[PDB]
Amino acid sequence: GSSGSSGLNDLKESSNNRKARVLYDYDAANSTELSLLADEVITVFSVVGMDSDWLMGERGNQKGKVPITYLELLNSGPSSG
Repeated sequence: GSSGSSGLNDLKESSNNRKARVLYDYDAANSTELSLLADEVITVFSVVGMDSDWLMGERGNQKGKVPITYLELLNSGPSSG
């Protein structure tokens, strides 16, 4: 249980997070942590207080701490066309 909670009725997709590809399938030990798979890119973002070796990953309508050592921040810009 406790897999989400509805608040208000508003549609606004305004967020600026980072994206990285997983190098190996990780297994979260606790709730705070999230499970990661191999060859999968998720939304990573740093949160106040959080650690440097851990980012905020969002997968399966869930959020937790993800090990940067397992994530490879894909540093690549778009292709102006």
